[PDB]
Amino acid sequence: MENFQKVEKIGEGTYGVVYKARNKLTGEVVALKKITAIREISLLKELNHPNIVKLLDVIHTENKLYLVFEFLHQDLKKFMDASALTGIPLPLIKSYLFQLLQGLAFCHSHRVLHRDLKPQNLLINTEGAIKLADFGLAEVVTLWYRAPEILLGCKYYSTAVDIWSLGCIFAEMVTRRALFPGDSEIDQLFRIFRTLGTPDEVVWPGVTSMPDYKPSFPKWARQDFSKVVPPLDEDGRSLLSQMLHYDPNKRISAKAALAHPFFQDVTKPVPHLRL
Ligand SMILES: CC(C)c1cnc(NC(=O)Cc2cccnc2)s1
Repeated sequence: MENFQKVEKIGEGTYGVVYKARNKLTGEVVALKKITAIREISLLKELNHPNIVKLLDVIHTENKLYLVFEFLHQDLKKFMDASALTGIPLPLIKSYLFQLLQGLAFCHSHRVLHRDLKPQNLLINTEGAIKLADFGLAEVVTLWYRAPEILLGCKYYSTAVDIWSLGCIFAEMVTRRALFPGDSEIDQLFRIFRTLGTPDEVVWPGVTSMPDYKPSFPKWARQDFSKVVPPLDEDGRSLLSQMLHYDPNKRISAKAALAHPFFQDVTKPVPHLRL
């Protein structure tokens, strides 16, 4: 747009393309994303929290829509890829998890869901902050962080879907491998079932009456969490287990998760970021 000078292409998305850009007015360095949306997006402009990437402005113009965001220098996917020989130190993982849970507790209190949390939409800065990006906005779309209720075809899913996605990210930080790297919808589902056990009416009341549930799904037994995320300690395994409960109603809320004993000794480390 007239008021912005493109600096470089950050990336490419489900909807549109993302540029690092400078405001010739404010001097401001921002990220520009080019794609009843107007009213929904306007509502996102007021959803302000230290752990949500600030939506600065919305520009509708020429049947194109531009979202102007706060710019951050790195995403968690890149930071995980760069930290993979060493692993992200546990106090930083814990700090990131806690902050994201704060962000989620906020948005969820306002009945706003992210719906597509993934390392790529978690942005970090040199100060040790992490932020939820592309919030309430909802190449091959990644399935790896999708909650089972979405995969089984629930139309009216809840905030719990974000807790699921964040649990998957927690596990990946800890182990340095994706928890459930599905490359199709059924592969994603069956990867979950192979680890967590095929769900049934005992652990998830109503599951067998979900739109895409099939009685023909193979019945796999649950694995122990000790095997899933070693060497994460008993507090973290406990918390992760609660974020990965099948029944969205049993699944821990962000607000309750913040009170979990895992965070008794949370601190805010500085990451080593090479930009
Ligand atoms: C669209 C909006 C949510 C964003 C705001 N800040 C962003 N930063 C990066 O994607 C990280 C990055 C990648 C490549 C080059 N520079 C920064 S994305």
